[PDB]
Amino acid sequence: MENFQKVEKIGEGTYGVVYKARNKLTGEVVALKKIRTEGVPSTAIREISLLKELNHPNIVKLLDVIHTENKLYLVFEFLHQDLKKFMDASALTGIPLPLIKSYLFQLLQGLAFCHSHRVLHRDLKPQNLLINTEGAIKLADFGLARAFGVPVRTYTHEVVTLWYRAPEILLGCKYYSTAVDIWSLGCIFAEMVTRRALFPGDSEIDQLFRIFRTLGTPDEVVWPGVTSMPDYKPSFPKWARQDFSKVVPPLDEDGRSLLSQMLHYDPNKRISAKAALAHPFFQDVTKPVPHLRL
Ligand SMILES: Nc1nc(Nc2ccc(S(N)(=O)=O)cc2)sc1C(=O)Nc1cccc(F)c1
Repeated sequence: MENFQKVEKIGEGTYGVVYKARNKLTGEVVALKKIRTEGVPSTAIREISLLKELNHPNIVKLLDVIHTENKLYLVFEFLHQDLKKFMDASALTGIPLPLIKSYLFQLLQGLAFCHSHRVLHRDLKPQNLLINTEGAIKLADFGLARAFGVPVRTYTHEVVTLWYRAPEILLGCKYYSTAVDIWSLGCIFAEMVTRRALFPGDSEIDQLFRIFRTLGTPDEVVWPGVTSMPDYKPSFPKWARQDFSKVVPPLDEDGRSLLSQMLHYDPNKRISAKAALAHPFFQDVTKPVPHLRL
């Protein structure tokens, strides 16, 4: 708070506010997140610790961790812009396919790395995917649902986005697998391509039903065990599955086949980040530099 001079407020994470700040000593510009209170569960520091020791080009680097008076500060390397802003800025023309491919490929490397270190992101969304002028994209905000909790909002009455939530989460599964991050990334990939959220739900049930309306109401054939899930209701409407050709035009067939594997209902059939990296869609992958307006 003192060694840092809050330059500007950057956002409202689901755990606290993020500020752009400068280290009045080292002159470095960083992203500082203030964590939301009555003791600060130490159990989380462990989670945090593993994070600082995590080092990969596609994961935002956690520089310093500061615990002081129910207040937990996380100091991250500062990235230039988030993917939400970039997508909005690119809405008239769309992000060029080679860049979409580059970003997806890089995020999959980020996830493959996290997942191999047994770390789950849990809340991937455009707002927490950060980019720089050099063409990189990194994963920020690693949820920390176990390292903290999922009350009702972000921290001060704010509409949490459910658009990228995997169906198994929406159906009440208490234990998520790495597959939930692949689902979220698939939703994001579709969005980059079409310039419209794939499943823009405004409530958990609306989110679930929009998924059902597009991918078809799941049943025991495509998703063994689904009818026994916590929030599953035999009374759910039975919608037929729509063709991907209609869901994500003009994504070429390789892109659509990859997307379909990222959006399989069954967490166990859903493609892994490692396997996704070997998908033919990335045969011609390159690393373009984006036109960023900072
Ligand atoms: N590292 C890092 N850099 C950031 N910069 C940034 C600059 C401009 C825009 S923008 N709306 O495009 O102009 C957006 C972001 S944000 C962030 C970060 O790490 N957030 C974060 C989020 C949630 C939890 C958490 F712990 C950290």
